[PDB]
Amino acid sequence: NPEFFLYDIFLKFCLKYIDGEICHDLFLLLGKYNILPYDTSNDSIYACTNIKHLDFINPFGVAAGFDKNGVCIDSILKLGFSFIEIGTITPRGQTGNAKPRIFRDVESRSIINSFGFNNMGCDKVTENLILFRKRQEEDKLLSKHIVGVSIGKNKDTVNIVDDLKYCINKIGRYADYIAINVSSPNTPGLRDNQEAGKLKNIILSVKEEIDNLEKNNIMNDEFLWFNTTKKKPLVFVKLAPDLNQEQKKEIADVLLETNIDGMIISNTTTQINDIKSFENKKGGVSGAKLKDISTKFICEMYNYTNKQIPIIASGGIFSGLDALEKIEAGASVCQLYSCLVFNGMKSAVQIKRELNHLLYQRGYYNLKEAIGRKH
Ligand SMILES: Cc1cc2nc3c(=O)[nH]c(=O)nc-3n(C[C@H](O)[C@H](O)[C@H](O)COP(=O)(O)O)c2cc1C
Ligand SMILES: Cc1cc(Nc2ccc3ccccc3c2)[n+]2[nH]c[nH+]c2n1
Ligand SMILES: O=C(O)c1cc(=O)[nH]c(=O)[nH]1
Repeated sequence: NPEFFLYDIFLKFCLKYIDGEICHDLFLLLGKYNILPYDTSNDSIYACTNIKHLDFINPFGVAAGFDKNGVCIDSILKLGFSFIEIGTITPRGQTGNAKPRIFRDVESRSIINSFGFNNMGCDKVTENLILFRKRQEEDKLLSKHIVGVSIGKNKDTVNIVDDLKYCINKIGRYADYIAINVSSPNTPGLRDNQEAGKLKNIILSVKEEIDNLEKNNIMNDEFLWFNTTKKKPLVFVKLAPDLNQEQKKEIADVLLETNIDGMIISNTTTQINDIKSFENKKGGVSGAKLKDISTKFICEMYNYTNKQIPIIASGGIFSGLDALEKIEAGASVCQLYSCLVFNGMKSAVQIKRELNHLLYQRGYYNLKEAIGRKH
């Protein structure tokens, strides 16, 4: 397969010599120009999955922070992913923290970043997503692919809820689901919104603004929800792994009380302090070193919520084996980020095949039968 082969060489070269932020922006640009490879294969019917009435053609998507501004949605999806989470976006554009702000360690397959929500802002990203949605209805390869939107707050915003409401009113119509980001480590005081009291008020406000989209509209649903589901976006919350047991219990109760549609487990961590090349660096850590921590977090929340809240897995997923660990722990779907950095354009094709072979040799009829089996 020549196209993937050439890109693997170029990506390995880029890893060794070129700055990480430069690399990421380079490949986003190549995707914008539509010169990345395609995965046009039919996905196994036995690896499809869902979160409530939200259907995924396969269980692998791209996590938030990868295409922050929705400039590259088509090409990333056509690598073989069933969905992508754009953002995190904020109402106003931000430059983020000072460069350099992302570093990679190849041997440990780990990353550390201190971006601080650099993004073009809700208005510009909304225009980008609208353009995608128009392209989607004329491209055979984009049908049934899901696009979620991660939302957060500007660095100097004091009322997070005011920022979340603004983003929902601008972009909610074009999103299949909304991810509430209260777990970034690179914006001071954001994670404090995971406290049960603050979190509950945030979720209810978010759900209220989404419900208010449908009200005061004269068109049929088919023209209000310009997304993939043609329904109002589901609501997820992304949690950080840096919490004590009691905090995790209180959060679990809030999710059940508010009837949230799902939880993303998890964001980056600050606990990792054994990566030599990162010892002087600032930010949250991604990649392999995060896998075990995040998989445990999945098991815990699956228990604390009594299996009632669907889970989106994020953290150190590189192989089909890694994916099955997340699924057997309680996850319904998996998100990749670091895998794309170190494995390149073949990440989706490769990991989908590995998971299919593993579901068979493990004696599963389909993916859904494996959800939560470890417990
Ligand atoms: C450079 C970078 C930027 C990220 N930006 C976001 C973001 O904007 N919003 C978010 O919810 N998570 C963000 N993340 C976290 C990832 O979405 C993901 O949850 C985390 O990296 C763990 O996945 P992984 O181990 O497969 O990389 C970012 C991660 C990295 C490395
Ligand atoms: C070599 C490399 C790539 C990369 N980012 C990638 C990888 C894969 C992509 C596929 C499609 C579109 C954009 C992509 C961006 N990063 N990121 C942070 N360091 C780093 N190093
Ligand atoms: O924008 C960032 O710096 C960022 C956000 C986030 O949610 N997670 C992360 O690791 N970095």
